[PDB]
Amino acid sequence: IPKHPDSEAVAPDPFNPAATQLLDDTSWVLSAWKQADGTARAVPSADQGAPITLTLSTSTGQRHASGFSGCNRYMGSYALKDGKLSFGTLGGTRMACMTPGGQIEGAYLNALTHIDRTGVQMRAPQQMQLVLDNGDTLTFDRSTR
Repeated sequence: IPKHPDSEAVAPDPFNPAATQLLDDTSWVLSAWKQADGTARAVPSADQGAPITLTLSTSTGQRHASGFSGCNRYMGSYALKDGKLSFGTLGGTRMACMTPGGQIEGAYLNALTHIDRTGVQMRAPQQMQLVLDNGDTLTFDRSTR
């Protein structure tokens, strides 16, 4: 039990809202998911065989998100407002990968319905960060190819 660290931090918080209006032709990969209190969940790292990716583009001709979330691909529409990324009716298909990083599709979609906060740093090295209405947190890398 050393001391407290003392106070050596006076500055504004990271990310910026004048960035969540460029979230249209971008792509990002989820690498960590924290719970609202701070429990780092377990997620499929890219070494594990089916990482969690997101792609935003006019890939259908329309503003349609796509990606691989768990071991099942997802899709659906989106919209930009309030410094956040709202989604429409998302969904995917019920394939089976018998894995903890597979079934997490269910949880992941349940976190696309609650976008009450949103972090993006378009400053390189770019890492987006979604936040839920509970306070839960999802750290994404940018992935441009």
